[PDB]
Amino acid sequence: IKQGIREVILCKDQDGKIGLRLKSIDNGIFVQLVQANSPASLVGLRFGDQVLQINGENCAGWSSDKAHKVLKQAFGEKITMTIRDRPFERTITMHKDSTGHVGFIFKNGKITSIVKDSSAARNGLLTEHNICEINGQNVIGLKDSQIADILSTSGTVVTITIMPAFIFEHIIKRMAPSIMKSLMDHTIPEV
Repeated sequence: IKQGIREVILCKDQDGKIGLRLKSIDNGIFVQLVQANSPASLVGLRFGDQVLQINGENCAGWSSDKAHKVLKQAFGEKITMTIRDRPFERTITMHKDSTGHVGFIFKNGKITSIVKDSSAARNGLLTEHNICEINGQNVIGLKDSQIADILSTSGTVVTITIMPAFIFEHIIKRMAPSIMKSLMDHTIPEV
């Protein structure tokens, strides 16, 4: 999680899309969805990012409807956003044991117990937290088995980005669980 605010400059693709759904949370506006191979993914927008400004207008107190409406009426060529990086999330670094374990159990992407004497224990991994990313790859909507796969195939250092479940459940409300699987950008980012 970066250490403050950043400007991103966006360009609507040939279809007039940027690849973003936005959600109103606590009178802010947050990224609910970044579509793979969209403008929003290329400029590096992430699930859980806060949008402070759009073309230098403040998002404070906007409905999710009005943020979507504002995006629809921009002059395409150039859209500026002011982003606060994943404010509801934290990142935790862990080291696998010789058995290739970090030392937790999860269900539907939600950590449910921490294994005693593990790197997860030693690093204060919390339960009731949804897994948002692993080694910087978004894993939201993947099956549990595929998250377990990504962890199997990671090297011995594992970085997990987590979010309190209450907050996660409030952000994804009114997103189809199959759009989560289908269209949430799970790619490693491009250089």
